[PDB]
Amino acid sequence: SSFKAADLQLEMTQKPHKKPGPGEPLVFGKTFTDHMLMVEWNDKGWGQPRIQPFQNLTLHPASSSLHYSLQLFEGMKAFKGKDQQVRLFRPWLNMDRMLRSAMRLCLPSFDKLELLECIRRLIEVDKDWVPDAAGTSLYVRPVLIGNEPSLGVSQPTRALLFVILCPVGAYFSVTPVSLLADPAFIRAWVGGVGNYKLGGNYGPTVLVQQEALKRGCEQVLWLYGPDHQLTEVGTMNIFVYWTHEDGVLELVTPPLNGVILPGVVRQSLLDMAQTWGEFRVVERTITMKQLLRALEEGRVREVFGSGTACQVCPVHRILYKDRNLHIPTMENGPELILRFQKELKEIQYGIRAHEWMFPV
Amino acid sequence: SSFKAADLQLEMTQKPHKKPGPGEPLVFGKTFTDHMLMVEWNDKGWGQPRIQPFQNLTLHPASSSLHYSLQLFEGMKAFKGKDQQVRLFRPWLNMDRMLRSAMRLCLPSFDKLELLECIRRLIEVDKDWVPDAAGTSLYVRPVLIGNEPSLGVSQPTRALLFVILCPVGAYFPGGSVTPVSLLADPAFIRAWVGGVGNYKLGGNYGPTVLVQQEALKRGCEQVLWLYGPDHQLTEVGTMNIFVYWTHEDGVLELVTPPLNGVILPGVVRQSLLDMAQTWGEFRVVERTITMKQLLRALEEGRVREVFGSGTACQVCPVHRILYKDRNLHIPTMENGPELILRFQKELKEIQYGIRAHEWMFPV
Ligand SMILES: *Cc1c(COP(=O)(O)O)cnc(C)c1O
Ligand SMILES: *Cc1c(COP(=O)(O)O)cnc(C)c1O
Ligand SMILES: O=C(CO)N[C@@H]1CCCc2ccccc21
Ligand SMILES: O=C(CO)N[C@@H]1CCCc2ccccc21
Ligand SMILES: [Cl-]
Ligand SMILES: [Cl-]
Repeated sequence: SSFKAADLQLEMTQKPHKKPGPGEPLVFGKTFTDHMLMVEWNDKGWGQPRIQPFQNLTLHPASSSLHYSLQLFEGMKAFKGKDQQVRLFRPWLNMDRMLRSAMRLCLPSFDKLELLECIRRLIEVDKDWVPDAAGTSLYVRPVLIGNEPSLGVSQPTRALLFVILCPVGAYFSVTPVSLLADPAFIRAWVGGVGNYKLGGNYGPTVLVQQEALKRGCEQVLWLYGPDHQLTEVGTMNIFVYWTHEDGVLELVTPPLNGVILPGVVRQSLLDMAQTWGEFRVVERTITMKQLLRALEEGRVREVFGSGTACQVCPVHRILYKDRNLHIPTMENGPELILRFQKELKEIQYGIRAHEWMFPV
Repeated sequence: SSFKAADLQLEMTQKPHKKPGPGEPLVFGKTFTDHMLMVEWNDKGWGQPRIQPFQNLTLHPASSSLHYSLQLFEGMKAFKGKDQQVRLFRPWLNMDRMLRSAMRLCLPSFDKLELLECIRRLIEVDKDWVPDAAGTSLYVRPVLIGNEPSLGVSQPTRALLFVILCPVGAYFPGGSVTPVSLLADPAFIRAWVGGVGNYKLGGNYGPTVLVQQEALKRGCEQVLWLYGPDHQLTEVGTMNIFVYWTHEDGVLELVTPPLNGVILPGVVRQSLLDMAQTWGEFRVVERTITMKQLLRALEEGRVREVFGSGTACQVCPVHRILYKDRNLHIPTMENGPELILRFQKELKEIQYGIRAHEWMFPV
């Protein structure tokens, strides 16, 4: 039995913080807003949600969130249009995804629309924090952690669902990135949990990302299997725009076979391209073997990653088997990329009205 | 750099918890002692270590420990012998394993002998919490977590090291004596080669909860984790698995899976190999074990004992494995269980100070 948005408790800050300075560098995830949502669950079901000042968490030292990684998160954006109106991009898919993560970790179920409403209310209260400068947004970070005060590994009897907000500018995306493609690093496995947005999938990538910087790359290209499938880039889904082995122009991204996180932007790019009907759009396994041949034969136009933070990130170099592979993404416009960026921007900032946007 | 035991600050508690009484059996991991260790790290390095009252943590909402699972833990035991002297079992090895975990997650390094001293100092303060009844001990849980107040996925600039203590009795109900049943379904993967299954990291355990529930639903108490096309037996629950049998070459052997990435290198595991190796009475090997081999060893009556090892259980017999829909009887209890009993007996004598040994670290 879910918490309800009707029952919200508002508690406004006693001393508001000073928003970032216009033009000053908004660093991603370092700056937070005045308020936060917090909801507690226990053996008396969910409690009343509350909007409250950005305050620390008080956890029992045995909290299962900290011992056995009973934690999952989401990530989505609110955009402030010209008319100072704020909109969430396809938040329903994030609520869908968060509930699936919750179940995977035996965490408590909740009503998707109730949480979206509390999020709406939370953003409303802090709507001024939502910046309006070009390419800026409010990053929204929901989290659900276990909070069992016992060392047993078991279905928790207690949990906390909370939400924080960051004004953001950018994360790197007009400029492309280099990838490290080393098969020894494995992000996720079939029958694993790489397809859920659980905190435990990210911690182990930190050292890997360091090795990429050490080898002069900016991101990890997570390979999988003996045929070296391209699964994902850092925390982004991967797309390739190429002329395929059968001479047909297509946009491919790996299918959702377990080792791919089902990105909201990924789906949106699939959706958007289908609607155009101008080229083939497919979900198919992509191997290094295939990418090398394609590059040698000049059939590759663009490689890019997708995700909420970067939206669409061009790729121009992959360090594979100790040798750099050039990727002509930037030579080729990048047309598909710039076109995707434009329409997403038009939609997100309200230029074109669209069912994907949810107004705050 | 590191924190130093010489710099320990002590804040004794002003509100002692009521210790557990008689007719109140110990539930594993639910009862905590009066004090905790706590050490913070940041840009200025490791702060000063302190033993303080058992209290809640105060965490920034963006704490990387909660969003990207920058968390690891340990688990070891303190045993009070008949003379009332308290000893830790091979703690050095837990410190070795904790530092390896920390490096894998880019968390701050520390001096093992310094943490161990702090842990000793901690247990000394809460010495009266250590039970002395047969099969009771004090379970010690160190933890290291990232504590960056930033949603970026990166090497943290702040961490928190803490240690809490639990007086414990048995882990399973009538545990180590009464055997357990296992669900062995190859749909479930605990870890993969090139993953982090060989580190004691929080992230490895949360996904298993649902699987544990599936074993209950199917009438089993534990999960036998299989890996690979040839269904290798990796671990059981949170224990390393061992098989004592007459292998296909007709030689009597104790086998356990090798440390090739999907196996958590348990201290009890390592100890059982050391003990058996030392004895020199049968062949002791680290080798992959597959279901095909087990099925064949069973139908040819070559298996004597199957069991799990780990700090909580110690040595745990298995009597049944449900392989998809085939219910396999494991004759562990009909074979004594002779090796299990021997291991338990020698571990008991070492742990409770019946027989002085270099494996025990006096508190
Ligand atoms: C969050 C995430 C993505 C992209 O998700 P969006 O919903 O598009 O922002 C891709 N891959 C991984 C591994 C992720 O964690
Ligand atoms: C802790 C643990 C073990 C056993 O470790 P010991 O050091 O023997 O207590 C075995 N397997 C897993 C998965 C573990 O987490
Ligand atoms: O939204 C995206 C994709 O561009 N990345 C975000 C950026 C913050 C760090 C992080 C960590 C885990 C999962 C997503 C993310
Ligand atoms: O000591 C052992 C093995 O017998 N298991 C412990 C028991 C507490 C629960 C847990 C959770 C994760 C890793 C180890 C453990
Ligand atoms: Cl999926
Ligand atoms: Cl190892």
